[PDB]
Amino acid sequence: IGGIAQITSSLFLGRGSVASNRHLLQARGITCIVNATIEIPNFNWPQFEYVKVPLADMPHAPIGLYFDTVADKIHSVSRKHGATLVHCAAGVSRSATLCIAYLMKFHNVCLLEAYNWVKARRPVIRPNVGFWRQLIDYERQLFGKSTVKMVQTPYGIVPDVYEKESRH
Amino acid sequence: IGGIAQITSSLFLGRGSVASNRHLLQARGITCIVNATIEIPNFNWPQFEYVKVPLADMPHAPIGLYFDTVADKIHSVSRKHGATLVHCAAGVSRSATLCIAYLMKFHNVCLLEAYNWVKARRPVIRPNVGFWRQLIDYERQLFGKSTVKMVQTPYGIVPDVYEKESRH
Amino acid sequence: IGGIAQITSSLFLGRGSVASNRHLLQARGITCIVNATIEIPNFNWPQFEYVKVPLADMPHAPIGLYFDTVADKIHSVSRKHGATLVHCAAGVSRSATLCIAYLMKFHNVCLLEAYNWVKARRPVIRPNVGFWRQLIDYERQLFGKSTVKMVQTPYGIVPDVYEKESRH
Amino acid sequence: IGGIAQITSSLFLGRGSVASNRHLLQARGITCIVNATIEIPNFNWPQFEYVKVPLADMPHAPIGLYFDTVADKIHSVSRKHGATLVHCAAGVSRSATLCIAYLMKFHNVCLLEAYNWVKARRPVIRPNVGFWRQLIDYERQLFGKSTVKMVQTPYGIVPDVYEKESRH
Amino acid sequence: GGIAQITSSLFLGRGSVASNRHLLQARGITCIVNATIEIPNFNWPQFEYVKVPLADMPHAPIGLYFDTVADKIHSVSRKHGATLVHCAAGVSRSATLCIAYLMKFHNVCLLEAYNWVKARRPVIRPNVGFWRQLIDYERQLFGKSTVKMVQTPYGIVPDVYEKESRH
Amino acid sequence: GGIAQITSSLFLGRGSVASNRHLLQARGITCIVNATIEIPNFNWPQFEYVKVPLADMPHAPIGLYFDTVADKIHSVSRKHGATLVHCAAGVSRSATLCIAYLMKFHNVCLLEAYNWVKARRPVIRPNVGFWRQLIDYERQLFGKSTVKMVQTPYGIVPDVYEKESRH
Amino acid sequence: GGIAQITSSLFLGRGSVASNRHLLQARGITCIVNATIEIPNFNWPQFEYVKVPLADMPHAPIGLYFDTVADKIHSVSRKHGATLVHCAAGVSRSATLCIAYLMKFHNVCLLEAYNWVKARRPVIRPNVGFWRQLIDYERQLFGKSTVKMVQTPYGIVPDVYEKESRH
Amino acid sequence: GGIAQITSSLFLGRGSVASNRHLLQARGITCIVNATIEIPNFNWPQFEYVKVPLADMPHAPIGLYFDTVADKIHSVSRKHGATLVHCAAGVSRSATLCIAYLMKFHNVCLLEAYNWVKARRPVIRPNVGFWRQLIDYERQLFGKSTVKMVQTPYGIVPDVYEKESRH
Repeated sequence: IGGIAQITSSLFLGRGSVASNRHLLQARGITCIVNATIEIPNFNWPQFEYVKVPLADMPHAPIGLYFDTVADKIHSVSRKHGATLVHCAAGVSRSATLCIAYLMKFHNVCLLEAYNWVKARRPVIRPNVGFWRQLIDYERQLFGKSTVKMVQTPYGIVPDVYEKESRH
Repeated sequence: IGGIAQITSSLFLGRGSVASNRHLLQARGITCIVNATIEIPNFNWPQFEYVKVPLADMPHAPIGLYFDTVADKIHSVSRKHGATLVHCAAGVSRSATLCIAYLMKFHNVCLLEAYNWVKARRPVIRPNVGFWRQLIDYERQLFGKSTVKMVQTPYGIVPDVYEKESRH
Repeated sequence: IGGIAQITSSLFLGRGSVASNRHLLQARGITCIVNATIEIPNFNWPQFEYVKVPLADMPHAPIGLYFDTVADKIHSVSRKHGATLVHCAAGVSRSATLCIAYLMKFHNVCLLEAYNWVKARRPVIRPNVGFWRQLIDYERQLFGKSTVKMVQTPYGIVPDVYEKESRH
Repeated sequence: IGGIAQITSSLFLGRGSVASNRHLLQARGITCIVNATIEIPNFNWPQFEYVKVPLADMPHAPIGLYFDTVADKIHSVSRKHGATLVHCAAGVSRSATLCIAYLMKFHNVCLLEAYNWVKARRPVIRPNVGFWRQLIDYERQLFGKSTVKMVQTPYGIVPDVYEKESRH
Repeated sequence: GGIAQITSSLFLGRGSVASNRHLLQARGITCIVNATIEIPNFNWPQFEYVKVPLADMPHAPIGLYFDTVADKIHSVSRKHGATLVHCAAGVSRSATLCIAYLMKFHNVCLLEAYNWVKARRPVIRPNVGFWRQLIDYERQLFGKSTVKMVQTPYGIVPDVYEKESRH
Repeated sequence: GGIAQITSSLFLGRGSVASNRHLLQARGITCIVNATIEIPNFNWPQFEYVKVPLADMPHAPIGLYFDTVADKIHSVSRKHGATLVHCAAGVSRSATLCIAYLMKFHNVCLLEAYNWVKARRPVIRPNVGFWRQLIDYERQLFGKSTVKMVQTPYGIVPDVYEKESRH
Repeated sequence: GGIAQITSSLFLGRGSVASNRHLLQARGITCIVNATIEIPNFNWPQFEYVKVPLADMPHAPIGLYFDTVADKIHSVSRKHGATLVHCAAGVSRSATLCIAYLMKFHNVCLLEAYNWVKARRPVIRPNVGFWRQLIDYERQLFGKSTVKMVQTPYGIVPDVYEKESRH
Repeated sequence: GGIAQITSSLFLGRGSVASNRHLLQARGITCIVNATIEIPNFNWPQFEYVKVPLADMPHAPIGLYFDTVADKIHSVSRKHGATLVHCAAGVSRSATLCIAYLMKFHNVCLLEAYNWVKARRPVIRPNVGFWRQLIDYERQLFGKSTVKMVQTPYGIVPDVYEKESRH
């Protein structure tokens, strides 16, 4: 289905549009919805637990303050044998960033691998550059070293992966 | 009901969506609607008095310029035995900020208590960081001291309450 | 009608919503529509001439580059015995700014008077602070002196009129 | 039709609204859709190939990182005897910028000519000032010299073409 | 010159006068506040030195010394001594600390305190960041401000600088 | 060197020449404008001193002194004296005030006033913020500008600096 | 003064003491780290010189020298020599490098390392950018921070400066 | 020291060596490029002086002098003379102009030109803004860059500074 992708057995990433499709989420065994937007209200179906993370998709939004709490929630739900959908509006930046943070913390994968993991399943992902700065700091906190660097290009400072992609 | 919360006997906070539900507001004895958005037009039901506060939810929006005027209006309406709904779009930042300012001015509660008060009723509230700077200044004007400080984290400068929340 | 206000015999200001109401505009003798938004497409009724001014409502949007061209168009239409609607999204910032510039250029009124003129008819107007900087420069170009100053408040730098309003 | 313009035999520029009109695009022989927005989901008709370029219309969005890849795709499609629609939301900034970059790279035209080319067909185009900085750099990379300069006006720094337009 | 008396127990000066023990002893100075990072205390035994190691820059957080320096000048005054607050030019860093002192211990508003120091030492010109910090300190002490930052074509400045430019 | 004549009653210089009374008296100088925070007035009795305590920085609001300094140079000229406007390097602060004077009292546009001072003292190079302020002052005086700020790969500069880089 | 001992093999100082070979030889100094762009190494044969050509500015990337300078002080110590780290004022640049050294080689947290150097040389006052860089280096070494940057009315500063302002 | 030879006709130095005519004449120097605002040309008759009145600051538009200074060094070389490019510290301003010269007239990329000057004068350290400008100039000359600006915990720097911090 358009607008949703499976990342792990207990974690899905999506656009806000899929978040109100009760049947689609039940079909995936989704029990918990993390709404990583300020601007989309929770639909509030009784079937799901809802967690609101009220951030804008902006480089200075302090999304990192939710890295541990959302990652811990995804883990808690999984250990209780449920599954989580982390959604934003576009399924591009806010939700992807939180999924990448979760993969690093609970799947022992570096930031480059965590990006490639999510990107393999949802190729449209594109965390904003501030979110990248925050992910890089979090990676350094977890592993004591970084696998993505911010680099200056003629078009702005971006993670090196974006520069590499621009050259095919 | 989703999208509205009672803060005091004469003050409610909400999303813009509830603002056009005449029956819902009448059921709460609401007589005055403060529309704290630029982008949502007043529905203009004859039953309510309307006050437009045309701000964007942005850290440099000078929301503080409305602290006294909106707080005074809420107080005026209450003393005339009515009730006010302060709404924005998401019910997260603009409206919450104005309600917090009102609680400090007319309920003699410090900024930390005023935040906790609104947060107990509407847990999704999350004033943006600029709004926090402005609330902290207003608190200092009212009480000559502050109960929330802006602190630098790896994810940006935020009020200390957000940093504390990030550690559970 | 909600969302439209008459400023002069040949100039109206509005929200984008009124711009597609053919009957409402015909009732006012409107012959020309200035769409001061990037994000709203022209409805394109055959009855009106359309002018697109594709700006965002942001303090660094260079709205001043349209001061002379839009003001000249309003004047041209008026001298051809028609009338212009200048609309944006909210009828608060972009359209009001262009109307204020027109009043200064073709009605020989200073910036404070031009603001008060539009504000008397549409009290919700609130040009953003960058638009204010640009209006102040344009006023200085026209009259060699200014009647509004940008002042620093605890809540940001704003035109003095906003600070004055905050104290009732 | 409103919201779409032909730039070359194999390249069209549009608003997102036209992008879901299967019949309109088939009528133009469009085989590939480049969706240059984060916020509009691909409609996904089977008849078209879709390419998502998930950028916001903001001066610091690093749109330049897509100059070669989108321009190469337009060229690839054309050489395979198809045609591409590059769309954004408003058909003003993101899509126009990518079309201008393509014209420089594959039609051997300088930046001023490439702008005038697109502007002749879709007069509402108005790339944001950051996009202009990026186009100017790309022009310099391609030709070793520039035909548009950023200039400071009372209303902000803008490409010289915008200043020239403001004086009629 | 390079030295001006501000109160009976407070002098403001340039760095040049700070090491001149005869000049300082003739005014009953017992305490030297060196509001510079770049000038070393001479450390004559007869004076106590307090170093305030700040640059003359708008973001130097000089307001963090308003209470500590004001309190020291006051303490020294009460002990029947006198303080010299000096910087390099006697224009900005030292002037700002003296202004803060006058507000805290002489119960005058910011406008009056600035006018007082300016009358005593006409070259004084706190930098615009120091003015922002003085304005906030005034609001803390009195609950209102008597100088506002205003935008001119040449930058945001305290309104007193705008007024001075037209006279 | 370190001193250049700009008009019959106006000289521009480096700080080094400011204290040389023989040099100044030989040119009939009666007024010294010290456009520095960091150099103290020497205060010879025979000259009147005006201090303009600004740093050579783009955000220093030097434009607040355009009228006051221009008016003083004019007043001194009308009294048959002459003024020296000096800074430290004789490059930026003093050059900017002289340019402003020429526009106000010699009825020349900014381009002409810059070319005039540059011809007299080829090292002059107002900082880019001072240029922004000069441009605004020109627009105030004449209602149009003759120098524009332009973006180059090396920063935003007055177009005269861009032109100079290609010749 | 202008020189303070930090450990048995590490001294911190002002530029003034750097060229005084008798003073340095009396402390067994064999290595001079000149943490300034603006002071030239004197180059007496008997000392090895390392230049760290940074300004005392918040965006100077002094953290790029934390490991290299810390490692050199350690190497010199292990060879039974001693190092002088000097800047101009002995306040910010040199203090910051010494603090970084103490964290890396003396296994103390940032708060303790700052308190240590401050106890030895009370005038020390790293600039706020250097503090940001020290905080990040602390987090790299220990996985937690013991000093936080906090907003005050006078600017964002390390919490230790806020605490000092109230005592 | 304070002087280093870069090519047969180009020397780089500190301000201190600029006035030493014997030192300069011994190297066949006929042209002095003074890349400072703050040091006055000594103006010995035997040398031609070119002043480049820039501060050592990241936003100083030094790139506007890349072609003019490179061309002058080349012209002087072709006339069988030699040029000294000096600043104050011989670290940043003069180093940057020399690097630009090597790219334009010695057909080496930015990495090679930096390595060349650094080998000759190990203290060199262009400021980060000068690096941005050098990178753009390299791209203009060659159509590709060999040094990239990269974010470290201590700021955005040329990758060569990041590499140096780990060795």
